Amino acid sequence: NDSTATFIIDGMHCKSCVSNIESTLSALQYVSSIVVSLENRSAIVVYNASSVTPESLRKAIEAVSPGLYRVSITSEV
Ligand SMILES: [Cu+]
Repeated sequence: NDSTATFIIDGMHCKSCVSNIESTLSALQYVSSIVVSLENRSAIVVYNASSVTPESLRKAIEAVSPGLYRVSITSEV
């Protein structure tokens, strides 16, 4: 059973950006589903996390618009 995280990407006005980001999220060597939301500001992913930093996947956002996208994470570490 997997760790489902949400990253809330307040990036641009469209937030279309999320799926551009999902392409990175859904390519990592530890993930079983990609589940983003663009009209909103959401990127959701099924993957391996807890005793390893979930903030890993945040770098997908940070690499397309560093210092810009207000991405907020559901985590506990
Ligand atoms: Cu956008």
